[PDB]
Amino acid sequence: MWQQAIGDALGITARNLKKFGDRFPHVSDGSNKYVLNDNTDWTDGFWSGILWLCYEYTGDEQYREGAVRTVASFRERLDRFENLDHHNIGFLYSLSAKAQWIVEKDESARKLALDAADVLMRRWRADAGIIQAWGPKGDPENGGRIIIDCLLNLPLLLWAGEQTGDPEYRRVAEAHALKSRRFLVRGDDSSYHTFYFDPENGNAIRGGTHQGNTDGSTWTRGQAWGIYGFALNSRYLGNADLLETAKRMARHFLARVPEDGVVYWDFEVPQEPSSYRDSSASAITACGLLEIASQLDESDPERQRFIDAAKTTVTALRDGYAERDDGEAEGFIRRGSYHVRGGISPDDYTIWGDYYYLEALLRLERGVTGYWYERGR
Ligand SMILES: CC(=O)N[C@@H]1[C@@H](O[C@@H]2OC(C(=O)O)=C[C@H](O)[C@H]2O)[C@H](O)[C@@H](CO)O[C@@H]1O
Repeated sequence: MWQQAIGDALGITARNLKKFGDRFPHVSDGSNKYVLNDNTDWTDGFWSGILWLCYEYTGDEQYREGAVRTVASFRERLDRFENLDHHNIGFLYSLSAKAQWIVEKDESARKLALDAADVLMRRWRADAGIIQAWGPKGDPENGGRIIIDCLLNLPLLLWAGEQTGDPEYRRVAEAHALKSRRFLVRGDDSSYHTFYFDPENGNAIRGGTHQGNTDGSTWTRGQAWGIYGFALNSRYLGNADLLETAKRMARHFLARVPEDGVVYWDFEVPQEPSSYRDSSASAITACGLLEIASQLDESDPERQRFIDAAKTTVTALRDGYAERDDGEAEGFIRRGSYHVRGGISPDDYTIWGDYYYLEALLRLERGVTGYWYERGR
């Protein structure tokens, strides 16, 4: 039921590794070809994650070799602090270094992940009680701004805390998760993309976005980050409130899935065929649904409902958005959107969309849960 979908991803990935060399895919821009970078963006870890997933599925060393090479690249990136002045250190190092530790217990990889966690820890702003999303400390406009995607960067910190025994990691992570729950999540179970607080005292200012249609709309990838993010933090923290929030956001998302099963870029714009989609939001949500289900009691009827929703989502992606390995295509699923409002790759491959699509497939076919936490954690 999932073997052919995975087959195409494996073939595309093998072809990509040879063509990309040491470079990393980010997004496409109007074609079936990925635009590459020299490990300088916030998405490079997704490539590493894809390679590790392919390796876990096949046992084929070609994927391992590629992943190991990206890990070496990340060692270099960390040691010269290249473009790491943001909270996406988790996206970058959980899926590469921590991933290798999870896959084969590589000690050097574990150390690299820990070193990265250390850097991310310094993004914490005591006076605001939040992890600064972007920019340097005291940034005039982003000094007290949190983004919902930060929830997916907390796993690196939580994992490091359990590895070192240092309670500060869990302390800042839970504080940030709870603050996110109170101010980023809305009363109708939708969510704001970002939220601003007074850098001095941490007072709540306003919710807003530069990506969603409007400050009060519902950017689908944002909602998706919330679904998977809150579920990942709930697992680590054993916090029933965060799990409940993940479920609430999931139901809100599911109630607004269009006819073909894959979401538009924002729930509050006309849900019309000519509008941009965001297949990556659906891929992320598929993973979040499975993560939520994995935390529910087997006697909870909603558990299977979420598992079925995830399967339906992956099937919808496979049927109407997945690329077949035709020897040319470089992405797994079409129609992801990076920055619609900015006109940046609004109908393209997104490496994160590809990673989550594959993670969902590996979860369904092999029970492989990605690299957000230890297997059995
Ligand atoms: C916020 C930041 O540090 N940089 C901005 C980008 O923020 C990233 O956005 C996304 C996303 O699109 O899903 C995920 C990451 O968690 C988040 O840090 C933002 O995407 C771009 C515009 O697309 O502006 C900044 O680079």
